[PDB]
Amino acid sequence: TLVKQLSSNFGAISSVLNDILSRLDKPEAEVQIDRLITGRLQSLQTYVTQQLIRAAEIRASANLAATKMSECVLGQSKRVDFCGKGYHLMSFPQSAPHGVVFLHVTYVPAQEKNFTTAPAICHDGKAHFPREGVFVSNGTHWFVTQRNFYEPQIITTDNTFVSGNCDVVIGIVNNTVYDPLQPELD
Amino acid sequence: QGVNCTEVPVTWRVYSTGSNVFQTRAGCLIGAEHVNNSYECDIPIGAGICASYQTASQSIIAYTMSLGAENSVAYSNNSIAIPTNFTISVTTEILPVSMTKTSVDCTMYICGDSTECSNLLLQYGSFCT
Amino acid sequence: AIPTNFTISVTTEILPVSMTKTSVDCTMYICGDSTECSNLLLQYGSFCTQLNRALTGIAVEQDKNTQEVFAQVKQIYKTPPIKDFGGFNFSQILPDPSKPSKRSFIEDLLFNKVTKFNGLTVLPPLLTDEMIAQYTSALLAGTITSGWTFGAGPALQIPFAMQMAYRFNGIGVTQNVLYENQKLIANQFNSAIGKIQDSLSSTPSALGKLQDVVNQNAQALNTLVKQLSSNFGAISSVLNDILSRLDKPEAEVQIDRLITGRLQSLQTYVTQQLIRAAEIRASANLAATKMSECVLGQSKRVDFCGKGYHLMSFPQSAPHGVVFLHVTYVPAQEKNFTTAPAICHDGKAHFPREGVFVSNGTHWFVTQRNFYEPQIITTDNTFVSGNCDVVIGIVNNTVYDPLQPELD
Ligand SMILES: CC(=O)N[C@@H]1[C@@H](O)[C@H](O)[C@@H](CO)O[C@H]1O
Ligand SMILES: CC(=O)N[C@@H]1[C@@H](O)[C@H](O)[C@@H](CO)O[C@H]1O
Ligand SMILES: CC(=O)N[C@@H]1[C@@H](O)[C@H](O)[C@@H](CO)O[C@H]1O
Ligand SMILES: CC(=O)N[C@@H]1[C@@H](O)[C@H](O)[C@@H](CO)O[C@H]1O
Ligand SMILES: CC(=O)N[C@@H]1[C@@H](O)[C@H](O)[C@@H](CO)O[C@H]1O
Ligand SMILES: CC(=O)N[C@@H]1[C@@H](O)[C@H](O)[C@@H](CO)O[C@H]1O
Ligand SMILES: CC(=O)N[C@@H]1[C@@H](O)[C@H](O)[C@@H](CO)O[C@H]1O
Ligand SMILES: CC(=O)N[C@@H]1[C@@H](O)[C@H](O)[C@@H](CO)O[C@H]1O
Ligand SMILES: CC(=O)N[C@@H]1[C@@H](O)[C@H](O)[C@@H](CO)O[C@H]1O
Ligand SMILES: CC(=O)N[C@@H]1[C@@H](O)[C@H](O)[C@@H](CO)O[C@H]1O
Ligand SMILES: CC(=O)N[C@@H]1[C@@H](O)[C@H](O)[C@@H](CO)O[C@H]1O
Ligand SMILES: CC(=O)N[C@@H]1[C@@H](O)[C@H](O)[C@@H](CO)O[C@H]1O
Ligand SMILES: *[C@@H]1O[C@H](CO)[C@@H](O)[C@H](O)[C@H]1NC(C)=O
Repeated sequence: TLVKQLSSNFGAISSVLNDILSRLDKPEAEVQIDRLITGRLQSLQTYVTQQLIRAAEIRASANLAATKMSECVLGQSKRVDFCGKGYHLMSFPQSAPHGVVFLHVTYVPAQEKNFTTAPAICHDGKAHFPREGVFVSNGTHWFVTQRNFYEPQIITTDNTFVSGNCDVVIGIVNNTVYDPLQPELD
Repeated sequence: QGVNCTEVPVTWRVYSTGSNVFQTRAGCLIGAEHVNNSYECDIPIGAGICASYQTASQSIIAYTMSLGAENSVAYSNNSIAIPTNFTISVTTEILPVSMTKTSVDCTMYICGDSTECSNLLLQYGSFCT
Repeated sequence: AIPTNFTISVTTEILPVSMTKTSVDCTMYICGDSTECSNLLLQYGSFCTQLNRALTGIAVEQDKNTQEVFAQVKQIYKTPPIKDFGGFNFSQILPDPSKPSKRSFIEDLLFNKVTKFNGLTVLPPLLTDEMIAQYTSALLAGTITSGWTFGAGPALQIPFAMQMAYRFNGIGVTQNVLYENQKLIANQFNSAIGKIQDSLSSTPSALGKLQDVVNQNAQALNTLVKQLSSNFGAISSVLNDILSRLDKPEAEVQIDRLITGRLQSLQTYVTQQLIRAAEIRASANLAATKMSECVLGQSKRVDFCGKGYHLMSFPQSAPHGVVFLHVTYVPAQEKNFTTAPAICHDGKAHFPREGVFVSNGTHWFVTQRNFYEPQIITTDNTFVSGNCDVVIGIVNNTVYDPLQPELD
């Protein structure tokens, strides 16, 4: 666009300076030239202004790319959807002609099952809460499992902690919590 | 755009015909067949209206777009869903980092080799700088 | 100092997302329907084309901005017909099904508080207010019924009270604190929402950030139109008056002066719109970031999304932007306790596990930071490393071994 503007002839008799100078006696040529200078100077100013604005767009992108490099390649980000959909594990950069390409490796949950749950287990009047897991049931037995992957464990005193009584908890269920030392102590 | 279907008489007037005329908030749409079936956004028109080519006998249709499949979570006070498996997904994210670096000799652009022109460009002070 | 109580605070964050999709017909603005003026305008090359493209590009971005902020959910999730979230009432932020155009109560307020052309036209957005409301309600339904799981992959249902318990763990406060205070927490939450209604309705500047965008664009156009009457060094600002009065060779001079002035005025307008568009785009990028990190998950970034420790965020639509209701945990009613980095017992240095040692003046306990729930100091909530002669602030006490009485 910038180059083509040179042929515009911005109100002048000709877009070509040599034709203006050849055809005219000079006093008029200066006027015809001023018209071309004004238009051509305006064209450069237009070009540069747009380049400054576009440069800002790229700068912002580069700052984002640099941020991603630091947080997704040189570490493991916990920012949701910052480094791909799913739970971020790692990423690998690849170069590109005028930019960077990130390959984001994420963990995505699949094949969920529906379990019955509860906030706590009532054992001998004590409210047992899970440690780093959730209480689930298959309709019969209750188990405790890590929230993000079904891997049911027996509910024991090593998988829970005790706070208060069982009257305060809204949806507590009755069950037995196993003490691993019971068969060794008695 | 912004034109009522009452206007646009039946350069060219080939596509000013009737039958296939649909009034949208975006303007008068001619040549597309409006349907009551929603679909994903294809060619956006505006105000929820999109168009697509349906091969339905290989013709352009207009519709109100769907925002995605409907779903309902089986929520209860005692039901939890837990994944038993997982997949490792790899996605690609593309970001631009830099532009082509250019510079322009303002005198060469404006005046070139014309001395009679470069002597007038001096009257514009520092603009070139 | 350790908190003994807490409050649930809900605050509003207002962000612009998009501008009115304004477009200007360069040729018409400058020349109207004058043939002579149009022919002269052609002598200025591509300037007209560039201006038309610049404004077109902005309009496209305005839809892109909206799409990135709101369309972050693959499916449109609905809430159950029976709303039971453990005492938490979301009826003021969820759509009212009896009125099939809503736009929940809070959204309804936002849309009420915010408040003949020459080549100048306005295009509608691709996403209508109803569609935005549907995306927003989908996000709320997901957030409420499946926590953040729907933002990672499949939506996995979970009881709301349990969801909150997980969000408390993210604060550093043990689950039992929520379950033993569930009624209190739900009540504080519900009251906080009621306060939002009054805050938005009462304060006229609450949505100023959105109104400012509207006002700036309105001024830009009012200015652009007024420039048509400037008469930039011509006998008349009206092209028809020039053409009806002067002969060709003289009219051209007067017209060229108006073309230069009007073209310059339009270029000025467009340049500013590109700069303003960049500001709005940056805002949209921030809003989209917050949507992902505050609504589709639990952010750990300080003061990123409300003061206090982040729990939840509930999006609400607005005319040209998004409103976030940030729910945070704020510590309250702290007490002064005596502390120590370690306890000396039988020459051993005992350090706390995920807690702090405190004293009430006579007895030492292990407490939870950000809440205060003193436990007996035992081998189950402490660990041993090194001897007692290294730690500077170490105090002498007894660590209870819970197995001792089982054996003896
Ligand atoms: C993944 C799945 O099947 N979830 C089912 C749901 O489809 C059904 O509507 C609901 C009521 O029976 O029970 C859930 O466990
Ligand atoms: C309803 C059901 O599946 N119950 C089974 C039970 O029969 C089995 O003995 C136990 C083994 O841990 O696991 C439970 O989930
Ligand atoms: C933990 C919990 O709230 N369980 C509720 C129970 O309180 C309620 O009485 C019943 C309907 O009558 O529905 C259950 O899901
Ligand atoms: C959910 C449940 O089983 N609750 C039982 C309650 O029915 C019983 O009456 C009480 C002993 O009197 O012990 C509770 O654990
Ligand atoms: C100027 C004009 O034609 N306005 C039309 C009106 O005549 C028509 O009855 C109405 C139907 O919705 O739509 C308006 O845009
Ligand atoms: C909801 C609705 O109005 N559906 C009608 C459909 O019953 C009719 O067969 C069709 C004819 O083209 O037009 C649709 O708009
Ligand atoms: C426990 C289980 O079902 N694992 C399945 C495996 O059997 C299957 O062959 C594979 C295919 O990708 O996907 C895994 O999640
Ligand atoms: C232990 C304690 O003081 N809890 C107070 C409660 O008594 C008070 O009613 C409520 C505000 O209504 O704020 C809680 O922090
Ligand atoms: C502040 C608040 O949430 N008030 C709601 C009220 O508008 C609603 O009608 C009622 C229905 O149970 O539940 C209350 O919690
Ligand atoms: C939470 C608390 O008790 N703060 C008190 C403070 O009010 C008092 O001015 C200062 C001097 O005695 O001692 C602090 O422990
Ligand atoms: C943690 C600790 O060691 N605090 C002691 C403080 O009790 C004592 O009063 C002060 C000297 O006056 O020296 C500090 O190092
Ligand atoms: C300031 C102080 O009381 N220091 C005593 C130290 O003299 C004693 O030897 C040790 C037990 O061996 O217990 C420390 O608390
Ligand atoms: C410290 O807590 C214990 C708890 O049993 C209590 O008996 C004791 O009186 C308290 N001391 C002070 C100074 O409050």
